[PDB]
Parts: sequence; C-alpha cells; structure tokens
Amino acid sequence: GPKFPRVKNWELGSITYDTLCAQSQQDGPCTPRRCLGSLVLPRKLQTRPSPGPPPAEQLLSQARDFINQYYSSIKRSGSQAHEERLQEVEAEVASTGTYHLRESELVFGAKQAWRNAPRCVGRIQWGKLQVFDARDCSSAQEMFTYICNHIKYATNRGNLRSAITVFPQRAPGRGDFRIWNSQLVRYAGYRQQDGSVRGDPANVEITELCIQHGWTPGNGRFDVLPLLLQAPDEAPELFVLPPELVLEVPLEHPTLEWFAALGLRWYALPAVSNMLLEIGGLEFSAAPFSGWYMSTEIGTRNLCDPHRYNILEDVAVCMDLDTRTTSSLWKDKAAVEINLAVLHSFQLAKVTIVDHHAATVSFMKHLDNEQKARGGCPADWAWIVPPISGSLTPVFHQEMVNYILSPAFRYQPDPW
Amino acid sequence: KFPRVKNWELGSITYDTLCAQSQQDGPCTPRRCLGSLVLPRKLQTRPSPGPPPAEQLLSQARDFINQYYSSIKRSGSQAHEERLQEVEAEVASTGTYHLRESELVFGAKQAWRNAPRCVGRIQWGKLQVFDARDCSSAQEMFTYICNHIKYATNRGNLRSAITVFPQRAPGRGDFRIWNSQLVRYAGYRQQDGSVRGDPANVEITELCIQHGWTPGNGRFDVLPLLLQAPDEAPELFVLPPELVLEVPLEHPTLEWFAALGLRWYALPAVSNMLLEIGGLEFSAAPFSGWYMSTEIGTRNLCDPHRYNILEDVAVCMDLDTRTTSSLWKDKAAVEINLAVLHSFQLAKVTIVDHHAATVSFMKHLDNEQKARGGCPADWAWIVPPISGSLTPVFHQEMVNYILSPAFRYQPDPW
Ligand code: HEM
Ligand code: HEM
Ligand SMILES: N=C(N)SCCc1cccc(CCSC(=N)N)c1
Ligand SMILES: N=C(N)SCCc1cccc(CCSC(=N)N)c1
Ligand SMILES: [Zn+2]
Repeated sequence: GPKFPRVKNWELGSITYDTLCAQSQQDGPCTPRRCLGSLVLPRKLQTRPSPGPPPAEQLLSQARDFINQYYSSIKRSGSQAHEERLQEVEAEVASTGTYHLRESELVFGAKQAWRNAPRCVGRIQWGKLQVFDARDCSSAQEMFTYICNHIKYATNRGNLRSAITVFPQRAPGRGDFRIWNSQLVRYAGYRQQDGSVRGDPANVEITELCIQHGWTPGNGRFDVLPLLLQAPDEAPELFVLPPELVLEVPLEHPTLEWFAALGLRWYALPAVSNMLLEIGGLEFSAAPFSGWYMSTEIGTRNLCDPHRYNILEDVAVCMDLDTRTTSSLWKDKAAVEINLAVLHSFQLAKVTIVDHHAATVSFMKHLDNEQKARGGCPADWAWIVPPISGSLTPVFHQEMVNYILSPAFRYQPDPW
Repeated sequence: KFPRVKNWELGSITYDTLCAQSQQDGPCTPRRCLGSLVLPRKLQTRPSPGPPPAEQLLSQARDFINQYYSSIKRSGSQAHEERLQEVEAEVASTGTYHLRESELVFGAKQAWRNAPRCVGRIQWGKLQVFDARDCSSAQEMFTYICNHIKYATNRGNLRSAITVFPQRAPGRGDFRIWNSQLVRYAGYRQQDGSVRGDPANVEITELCIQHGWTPGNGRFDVLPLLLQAPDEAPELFVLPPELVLEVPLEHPTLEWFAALGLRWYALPAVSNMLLEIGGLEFSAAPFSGWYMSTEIGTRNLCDPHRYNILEDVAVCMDLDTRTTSSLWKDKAAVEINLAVLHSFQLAKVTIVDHHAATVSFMKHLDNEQKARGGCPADWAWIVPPISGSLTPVFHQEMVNYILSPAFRYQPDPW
C-alpha cells in the first residue's frame, strides 16, 4: 500500500496515512534503534545560543521554504510576487546576512507554528490567533507595556482570546530580547529552612532570581511573581504586574462546602513566555503566546503533581478517604473532585476554560480537518492524552505520528 | 549515543546503555516517531516455509547461548564451549537446532523481562515454565492448556506461568492457538450490527460457530478454544466450567451495582503472541500472570468499543450525563475500578491496582538500572488508562527498544 506511516484509530477501526511527515525538514530524537519519544527535552530542537551569524547558505534555504509556504497559503505559488519576494530575501541576506518578514508573513508563520505544535491539544483554534507585531520594541520598559497590553486583550475580563506578541528577532552578534519567567503569570516558590517550599516548587529558581534582582519577596502560597524583562545587551530590569491586570479565580467545590476554605486559587491567563518562535530561519527569542486552560492543567498537574502543590493528600483527608491503602483509590477520588472544582470555579467566575472531554473531542475534529488539508497532523501522544481519565477520552485510541514542522515553537536555553 | 533519562518528580538522571545491545529495529526514524502505534507495519514474523539463513540464525543462537551461560556464571567454561559446538553442529546439518529445558526456562523469563509494555516485570524472576514441546496433537494442546489453567489459577492465588508448544519448523504449519486469550467472552453480532457480549471478540466468536460451536446468547459466555496442529484444520475444545474461575462484580457501598450483573474472569493469559529465543520461534506459547484492576475496570468494561458500560453506571449513580464538564465519566470510571478491586479481593483472587503496580515497576526500573544499565519501556503502555499523572511512572522518562529473547506479535492463522 502507501509508503507513508499507517495510522489507526482502534475505537472506530478507521485508517489514515500521514503524508505530511515527509515535509519535516528537521530530525527528532528517535532512531530505528530506540524510541526516545517520552523525553520532555531531547537534545534536538533545543535552540542553543548560536552567537556568530548563521551560514547564509542554510538560512537562505530555510527562508526560501517559508516564503514558499506563504505564497502557497495565499494560492499564488509560482507567481511574480512570489519569485520577487524570493529575490528580495536572497538579496537582503546577501548584503546583511539576515532578512526580515512582511507583516502578513509574520501573522501566517505565527499561526503555522501553533498549527505545527505536536504537544498542543487545542489546535482546532489555530486559525483564530491575534498577532501583535512588536518588532519595533527597543526597551525592556517598552516590553512591559506590550505584555501588559497583551494580558489586557487576552484576558478580556474572562472571555479569553488567544494571542501572541512578537518582539525583535535575534540579530547578528547582538543581545536577544528575552523574558526570564517561563510564563507571564507565575506563583512564587519560597525555599524554606526545613528544606520544603512554600508556593509553587516549579518556580523556585525564577523566584530566587527576582530576589537577586531587587524584588521584595512576600511569603504567601500564591504570590504573583514580577517579570524579568531583558532588552538587547542589557541586564534584566524588573517589573511588577498591576494586580488588576492579573485576573485570578478562587476555587470552590459545587457540593463540598469546605473546599472553598482551602484557599486554593489559580490565574486565568496561561501564557508561555520562554519559548522561541522560529520562522523561515529567523529566530524570535521573546514571543509570548497565550490561550485558555484545559481543566486538567490546573486541577491535575499544577495542583496534584508530587513536585507542585501536591494537594492530593490534604484533599483526600478532608473527604475522609482511606489514604493508608492504594486500593481505596483515594488518589483517583480526590483528583476527580479537585478537577470538578476547577471547572466549577471557572464557569462560576465566567472565565474561559475547557474540560479534557470537550477538548480531546475537538482535537479529534482537528485531526480530521488536518487530514484533508495537509495529509496528516504531527502529534505527541503522551501530551495529547489527558493526565486523568486517559482512555475515557477519544485521543487515547487514536494512533499518532510525531515530527517537526516549521514554523515552530522550540525550547531555548535560559538566558542566565 | 547513550540517552539521558530523567524523572521529573525527583530530578534524578540515568544513562541507558542497555539499548546498545539492541540488534532489532523499531518503527521510529529521526524523521518521525511512530511509537504510539500498537502493531508493527513490517516488524512482523513472516512465514516459515523455508529455513532461516544459517549464518544469521547461528549468530542469534550463539548470542543467546552466551547469554545463558553468563547467567549461570559459567561463561567460557567447558560446558559453554561444547554447547556452542552442539548448536553449530546441528544448525549446519539441519538448518536449525533445539533448546535444552533449562535454556528454555532462561529464555522465557528473559522474554518477559525484555517486554517493554509490561508493567508487572518486577515478577519476571518468578515464572513457572511448562515444557510442552512434547506435544503432537490439538487434543494434547488442550490437556496441556487445561493444566496451565488449573495451575496458574490455583484456586484464586494466581501464579504466573507459560506453556511452550513446539517451535516453528520450515515448510510446516505452526501449532497455533486461534484465541487471543485462553479465556474470552463471545461477541455476538445481533440486530442492527450492534453487539451482545464482548465486541473485541466478534471475529473469534464467529470462527468458532463456523466450526460447530453452539453459541449462547449472553454477555459473558465463555468461548471455546480453537487449537490447531500443523497443517490441520483447527479443532474445537470446550473448557470445563470448574476450571474457568470468575469474579462477580459488586460495589463496596453502591448496593445496586451487583444488580448490573457484571462479571470477569480471573486468568489473564495471552495465547496468540510468539516467543522468540535464540532465533527459534515458538508460535504457541501461552502465558499468564494476574490482572491489574484497570485492565478490567477501565479498558475492558469502559472502552467505547468494548462493553462500554460507562453511561449505565452514570445513570444509576444518578449523574448529570447531559454535559462533559460534570465529569460524570471520570466519576463512574472510578467506582467501576473500585468495584473490580473490591470484588476480586472479596473473592480472594489475585489482583493489583494501578498505584501499587506502578510503584513496584519504579523499583523494577531501579533494580534493572543497576543490573543491566537500563530497562526498555513503552511509556504509553506503562502509564495506566486513568489517573495517569497520579502514578509515579507518568513522571518518568523511558527508552524503548527491542531485546531478545522477546515476545512478538504474529499474523492471525486464518
Ligand atoms: C486556545 C486554547 C488552548 C488550549 C486549551 C491549549 C492547551 C494546551 C495544553 C493542555 C498543552 C499541554 C500542557 C502541558 O502538558 O504542560 C499545550 C501545549 C502547547 N500549546 Fe496549546 N493550547 C491552547 C492555545 C495555545 C496557543 C494560542 C498556542 C500558540 C500560539 C499554543 C501552543 C502550544 C505549544 C507550543 C505547546 C507545547 C509547549 C511545550 O512543549 O511545553 N497553545 N496547549
Ligand atoms: C504478574 C502479573 C502481571 C501483570 C500485573 C502484568 C500486567 C500487564 C499489563 C497491564 C500490560 C498491558 C495490558 C494492556 O494494556 O493490554 C501487560 C502487557 C504485557 N505483559 Fe505483563 N503482566 C504480568 C505478567 C506477565 C507475564 C507472566 C508475562 C510473560 C511471561 C507478561 C508479558 C507481557 C507482554 C508481552 C505484554 C505486552 C503484550 C502486547 O503487546 O499486547 N506479563 N502486562
Ligand atoms: N496551556 C494552555 N491552555 S495555553 C498555551 C500556553 C501554555 C500555558 C501554560 C502551560 C503550557 C504547557 C508548557 S509550559 C512551558 N513550556 N513554560 C502552555
Ligand atoms: N495483562 C496481565 N495482567 S498478564 C499478561 C497477559 C495479558 C492479558 C490481557 C491483555 C494483555 C495485553 C494485550 S492482549 C494480546 N496481545 N492478545 C496481556
Ligand atoms: Zn519514537
């Protein structure tokens, strides 16, 4: 039959062939020998700081490819505008070593990178992304204004809108525009004397970095961290987000009246800010993007992981469950309720959020659309399937082919 | 070359050097990862009408024999050397060779040990091995299979076992067990293409009827075994009801649960996989251990294409099945898994929940890291179908690759 990967859905018995994977120009971590697919950070995409300007030869072919994708998307491949834009990039790279993107080209690549993200289950919304062009930004102070504007438009008083703000691309031998915090909104992680952590253990390093930079630390379990913004060749400046801009949601349970007394809460805007956006060779080191949460992100990973808030035991104890024996499924029960609490608290506060059932179903729809439009959809199974009730959602039964397509979002080294 | 493996719950890190011993290829390539695929597109076990290339078979054998002698600390010894010459001698003259019982036993245990998808490998060292290469008829396979079942079941105190029938032979049919497990409930296609019983067993159920089985009309009708001897039409054999133990499902507090009339068998025994040791292929080598609650409560009873009883329990639990956000599905799933554990514990039948199971697997990873420098594991199969991140394995990176001896998938005999 077809000489492309055969993909099967064991629920419906249907079959497909991903032919889009042939389009992947970049290798991943696997080899016919062993599969390193479960690795979170395989040393592959990892955009390690490559100071000295890139091989004009390599950058060019990467650029020629993107421009082709662009004209193809506007249905003018082979046209005169297409060949001229091509000559325009080659010429520019010939005389300066790099090149720049047209407004509409940036919008297209930004959406494509989201569209190409293997780990994102909410890609059915890929077509609807507000792109803020901030390639004019020239100061860490200005970066803060842009971000504040982004948070304002994205939060939109609970009726969340996906968006991304693109700052100046990396320049030959010049400093990068970086955001030190992993997310625009992060709770503090206070290292205690006994060795424990107050707040979110995930953010201990960034919290300690904000202190070494002049932040006056609080002592709560949910203190919002300040942003460490870094303009080219300058030490990072520190900014404190206006509390009114950071919308949060106190958590309560629909029937367990005591849950509200736990004082648990979560912020509404999920915005990655430390990922690198790559388009046609150009690298955008600072390009924060945001959408809206899928309840399991808050209810299962952030609130229940061993290395995060780890509230499973406390909650189970309040439910009067037998936390002394694994066979009581006390973990499963408290997890369900905690997740139900996130959903209920967000809906009540009229803030955008989607549950893992609704989410995955729509991702199935996304796969069917992409199957027709591109002949496949790159997906990372372990990331698409929810952290709870896995085989209860439809993606669990859907085989998935994983691979790297550009534009793309890549991980990048911490500036420090 | 050697993959850095990290656990994101502890920050610990290890290097897998065991993958270096992989002489077989997977489906993955640097271009794209096909790891979430269940079956191999090409890594199958093609027919055996001709003899395997002696040069190759010989090298798989030499290596396995090396493996066997190293295991008993008699490497390079006299026995090791004279055993290699025996195998060289036999292969050169007949194009094949045979294994000695002890070697078989070593191989069988290694195959389990190398099983990437198995979460209960901490038990790999405790396996009762029944040598059934002394078998010559389907009627003999049946007796053999009945003993395995009697032993393995052990009145509810399950013990892990495997029974090995004759290896494959060039230009000769393979001994085969048509059924995928020694115990399966029939799947009867009724009215509107819907199904009564177990949907995954529609085909096997039909093939049985086609060979003279008097079908039933229940949701849990224990199927018969279609045993097949080389180049002979398969035969039908009914299992003695007293041999097939079963657990009726009821709930700790939900009085109405038992009313649902749900039940499941005690013995999980695969019978359609192939065991490969030192190049020799065993097409009929049924094996079993004991169920992990989630296989029953989550996959078998709740999969959409299986019994799919989720909505019923939800309605009985008087839940809001109008919307997804009420998490009525996650809620029912948990009570059903709770029921399976309760019922099995009440009937005194061996069973392990997914929390206990994954904790012990973590230990196994550790025991293996020190013992061989790594442990081949398929993440998507090790992490339970529910409460994934709630278990330790979820937060553990894993490397997957093929080691031999090994259990492999093989084409259906029909
Ligand atoms: C509209 C709602 C959206 C939802 C519900 C959604 C949900 C998710 C979830 C559940 C994850 C994985 C979380 C984890 O396991 O840590 C994820 C990852 C990701 N999403 Fe989305 N997403 C949405 C919007 C966005 C937007 C707007 C972009 C980009 C423009 C995007 C890009 C990505 C990328 C790159 C990843 C992987 C990041 C990594 O590797 O850590 N998502 N998304
Ligand atoms: C002691 C009890 C054992 C437990 C609790 C256990 C549990 C499991 C589980 C949960 C799976 C995945 C099942 C699925 O999702 O379909 C699995 C797969 C597997 N186990 Fe074990 N196992 C045990 C004993 C055995 C034994 C005795 C062998 C062989 C000697 C074995 C060989 C394998 C193999 C080959 C697979 C993968 C099969 C496939 O690819 O379909 N297991 N085991
Ligand atoms: N997850 C969403 N619902 S919207 C996309 C941004 C996002 C927000 C929060 C978490 C992660 C997952 C990766 S977290 C990281 N690489 N800093 C992504
Ligand atoms: N799973 C256990 N508790 S013991 C191993 C036997 C076993 C029983 C049930 C299911 C599967 C996995 C897929 S079954 C197959 N490849 N026909 C293996
Ligand atoms: Zn892979």
